[PDB]
Amino acid sequence: TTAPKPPSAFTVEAQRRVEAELPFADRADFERADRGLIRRPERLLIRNPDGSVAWQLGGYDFLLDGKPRDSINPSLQRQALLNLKYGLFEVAEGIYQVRGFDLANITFIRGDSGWIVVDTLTTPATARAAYELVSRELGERPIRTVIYSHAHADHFGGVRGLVEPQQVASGAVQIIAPAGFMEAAIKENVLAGNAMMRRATYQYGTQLPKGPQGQVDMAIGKGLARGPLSLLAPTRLIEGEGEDLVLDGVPFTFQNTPGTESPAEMNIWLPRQKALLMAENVVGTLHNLYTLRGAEVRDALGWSKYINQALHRFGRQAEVMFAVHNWPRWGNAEIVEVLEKQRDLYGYLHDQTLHLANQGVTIGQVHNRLRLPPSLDQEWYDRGYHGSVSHNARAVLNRYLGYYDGNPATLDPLSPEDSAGRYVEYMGGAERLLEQARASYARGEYRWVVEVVNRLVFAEPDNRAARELQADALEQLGYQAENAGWRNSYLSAAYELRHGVPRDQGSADALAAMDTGLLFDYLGVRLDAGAAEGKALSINLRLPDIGENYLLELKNSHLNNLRGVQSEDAGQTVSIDRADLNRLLLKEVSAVRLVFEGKLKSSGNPLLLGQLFGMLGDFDFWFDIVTPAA
Amino acid sequence: TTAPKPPSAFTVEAQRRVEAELPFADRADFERADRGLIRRPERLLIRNPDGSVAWQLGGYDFLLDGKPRDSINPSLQRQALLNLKYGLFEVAEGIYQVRGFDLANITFIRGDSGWIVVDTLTTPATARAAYELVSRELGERPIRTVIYSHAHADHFGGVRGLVEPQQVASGAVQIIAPAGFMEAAIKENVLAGNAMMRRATYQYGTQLPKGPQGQVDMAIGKGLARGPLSLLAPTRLIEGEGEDLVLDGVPFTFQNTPGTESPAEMNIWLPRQKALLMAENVVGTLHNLYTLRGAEVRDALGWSKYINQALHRFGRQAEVMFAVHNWPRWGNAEIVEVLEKQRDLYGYLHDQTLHLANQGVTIGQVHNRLRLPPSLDQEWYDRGYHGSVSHNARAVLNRYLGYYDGNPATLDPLSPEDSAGRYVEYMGGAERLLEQARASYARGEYRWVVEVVNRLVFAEPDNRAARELQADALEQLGYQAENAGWRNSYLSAAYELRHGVPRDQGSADALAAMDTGLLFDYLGVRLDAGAAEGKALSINLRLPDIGENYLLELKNSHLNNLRGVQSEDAGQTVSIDRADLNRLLLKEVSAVRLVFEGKLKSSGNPLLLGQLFGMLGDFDFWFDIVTPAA
Ligand SMILES: [Zn+2]
Repeated sequence: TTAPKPPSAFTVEAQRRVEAELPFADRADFERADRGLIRRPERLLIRNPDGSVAWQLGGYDFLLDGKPRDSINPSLQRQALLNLKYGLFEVAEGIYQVRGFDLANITFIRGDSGWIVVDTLTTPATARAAYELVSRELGERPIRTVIYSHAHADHFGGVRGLVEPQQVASGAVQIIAPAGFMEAAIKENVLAGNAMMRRATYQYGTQLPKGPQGQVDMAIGKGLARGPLSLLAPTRLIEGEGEDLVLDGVPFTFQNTPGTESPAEMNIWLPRQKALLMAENVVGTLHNLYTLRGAEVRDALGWSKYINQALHRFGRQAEVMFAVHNWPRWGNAEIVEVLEKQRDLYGYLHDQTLHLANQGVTIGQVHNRLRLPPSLDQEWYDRGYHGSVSHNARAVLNRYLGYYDGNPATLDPLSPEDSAGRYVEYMGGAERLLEQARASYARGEYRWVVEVVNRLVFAEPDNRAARELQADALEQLGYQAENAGWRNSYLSAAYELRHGVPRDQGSADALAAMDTGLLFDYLGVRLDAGAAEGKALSINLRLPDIGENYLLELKNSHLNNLRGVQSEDAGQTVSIDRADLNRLLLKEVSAVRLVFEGKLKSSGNPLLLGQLFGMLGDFDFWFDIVTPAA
Repeated sequence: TTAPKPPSAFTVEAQRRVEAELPFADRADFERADRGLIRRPERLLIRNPDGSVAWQLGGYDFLLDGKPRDSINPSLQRQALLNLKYGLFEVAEGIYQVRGFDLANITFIRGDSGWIVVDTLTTPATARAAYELVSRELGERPIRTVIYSHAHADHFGGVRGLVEPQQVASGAVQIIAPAGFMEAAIKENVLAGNAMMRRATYQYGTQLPKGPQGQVDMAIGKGLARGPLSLLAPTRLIEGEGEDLVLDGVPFTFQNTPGTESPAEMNIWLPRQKALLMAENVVGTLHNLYTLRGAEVRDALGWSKYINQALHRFGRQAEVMFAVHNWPRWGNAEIVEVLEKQRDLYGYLHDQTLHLANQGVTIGQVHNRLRLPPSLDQEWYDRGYHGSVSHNARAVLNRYLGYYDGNPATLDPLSPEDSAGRYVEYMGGAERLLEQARASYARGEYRWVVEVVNRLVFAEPDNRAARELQADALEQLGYQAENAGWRNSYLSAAYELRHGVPRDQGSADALAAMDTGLLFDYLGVRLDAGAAEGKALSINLRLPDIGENYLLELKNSHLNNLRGVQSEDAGQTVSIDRADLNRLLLKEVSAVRLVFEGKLKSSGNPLLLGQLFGMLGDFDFWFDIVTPAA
């Protein structure tokens, strides 16, 4: 059947073990999550300018229940309720935080005559709503200082919700960020963008229903708010290892931690109330060293060090700690213990992975073998909600040693769809394979069943019996999975196997921020080698509104973009502004018109730039994952 | 049987396709390789001070034939037999190179009154041997400038063979290197060293005999010379993007290319002779973006543009090009097209991998589908000798998106040894799996056979029939394998599962160079969680011969070093020098003498440091790869 099955007896008993060993007599996190609530809006609906849904939490009503459901992991079910502790919160003399608007939090710190703000959610609407609440609840104050904690969309993404560019241009509003902020913001999210996003749909569960048979939590969040993406340039940068500043008469102490959530990130220390804002490093869960989305593997060793530096600099004198995702801690003894265990967590994760790896434990091997120590294992903020011990362990191994396990058997393997054919024949034809796979499904051997049947799934891309067996084999792992990404992934996969892929379905300031070089590297990725092959050309560009001068070269099916140098024996010369070249590529205007406006001047052959853009292709967003290409 | 089998009818057929499509007509590389020979010693051996072999070439006599052997790839033979053109070579007025004394080359540049040297090779023996040859061939001149091209052992490894610390300390000898050299030099082959080196045994073929049914070449050189490792610190660093300098009345122009072969690396331009030294960027082959030994993936994008910048600054005026591994090129028209294609090669790899990846292609597919264009595919320096299109392509995908293919079937798989049993049972189990694999082996489905039989190999670790068959299947791929690492690996694997794993079997300068932080991280890696756990301590180090102050902490089975800080309610304080803490760790001396000698000061409980070092474990070098743990 094409509909979610109930949990198996093995699945329920697995949920019993999670509740058995792992200690949840201690619900103190709830006690800390509520506490200091100012006022909780009873209905939450946030709306976009175009009219669509940005954010809504009535889809999660079913968790208010306070009753265990064995289609969800009871540890994840905790973290789900604790992220339903939404509303506006006291921390501080002068320190308040809005929460449950959006995946991230937003911090409001009262300057003697205005607001100082950390981070802007994910999209303008969520930021608007938060600012209107803060304004309505504790008096209307103008925002004067905006702090990007680090380069990630959920934190900078709703900046024009709060402020207009003219307010920054007048010098009446500050924007502060850790050095290298712009660099980090983009460069990731770009050249492998289509793949990451399409992969992400599994991780987040954009497909998913919002029920006990579906999405429940995003672990640092309920989920990601969904609208446009804003970004404004940092006026000030926190260079070096950190800086102590005064802004609207409030003392701040920034501490750079490059390499942790992000390549540019910093922790904030507020002295006259002894509050420590630990950024995305220290949060209510084990974080991703390697997001399943697709990313460069993050440095867990430097992550641990920078927590340890943060402990000795601040932890002693800090009596309240809080973060950009999730919810604060009070009493310095609790804070110190947390920071110690968080430091040692990522450290243990790094050191013991490499310890095992050095005894020849493979990238296949390790996740099954590496198990946490009781002291770390047995606190909540160390549970694999966002990150996971498993996939973080093989991320670390992958970072140091790459993908290749060591065995040459796995060195030049066939594509799984080409080897799928054989794997089926060998077994016993298609249907013998089925009933022993289905026998091992009755055993409770689920994470075997997924690996094996997946081979038949690729051999037989339309075999209903294979697809919907694999589906409820996967979806059962999704039920008992503690990790949110894992759950959402297993369920999004099953949903797609059963009901097919969606047949039926960027942001300006990101592209404006995007460096000319990087943009043209993305154009070179987009290039079609079929058109390419054999041809060769040389285009000069002049971009006067940024003042940068590029040289484009095409030989051997590859495009090459070179700043600020250009040969005069080239094929064509082009003169065009940056902001309108964006407009051209964003597909808001045509080129011919740009010519008649008097801002596209060309000498030499006029046709090369035309052909080149003809050689550029595009990528189908909805490509298959759990099946071969249809 | 347990001996190498001759090639199959499919292997020979494959070797004759290699003859067919590749342009073997043009053997120009041979007359370039021989070009400028001063004298070729008839009989080379190089010895160590201890008395062992450092380097020979009498093992490769079989390739001086010129007659095709289908147990080897004909393109690999070609590259092998080109790398046998050893001896001392002229390049231009005042530019000389020694090749075939080690994996690398060593360059000698005529100053008006002394030598200027680039690279010092694997070990002191080989370097000294080269300097003696240069002396008695063209006159004994003193070396007074040493240039490390980049941070890699095959280039800096034999520095002590040329110069003493005497001569550097006086200021009579210069050591020049690109900025970030040393740090680059170490951190990489450290924390995952044991793993990296044991894996390397396959890649290099340290076990392998040296025949047509064994090791043939190392692609960028015959193999690696094998003695001690020497390292002397850089006196001056090339900072920024580059620097133009004069040494002994000779003009140089250094161009930094950080992120290629190495995190710290530079191309050298000699304007008088008009020659271009391109370091490890442009060589006689496609270079690794990911060494199979195990490393973080190299940035191919930056590689391509730093080649393009070199082309435009030098290539126009360049008249002879040469490199640190292999052999030069003459005539600027050739140079330019080489640099064009080399640039466009790495750029095509990077771009079209991501093109395919953004179009939905997984890590398990890309290598099969990505195929080079004719212009690049057909030239010798673009052939996958050292690197390979296949494993480089997956490395790029792995860099941007990590190991996870996308399918949750592959998310939480079993360790192959745990799933091995079931793969056997339910193909029908051990012997009926065997004959159908044999049936596949009779077709020439070799790279299938290796994957499937390997499951049985892990299920049944001592099953001769499985391991011998797998060996024959593996080695026959190694016969056809154009890539040298691939050949050496496939063969090394086959040898190991045939004859078992060898039952019967560090550097000072490196360890003195190794940062105190990094060292203590490696200690933290070496920690045994078993002993550790539950325990907690706080050691407090003073290191006066370097003047650095460290705090060691142990909680939650994890060790945390921290410089420039130390708490005065710690557990135990210690004062000890670097140099003798090295001699302690290296096991040159015991701690007790080091006390009585008068260099070990201890305050507070003095037992903690002793206990901590007790908690430290160690790693067996010879672990199993192609079998499970015996
Ligand atoms: Zn976030």
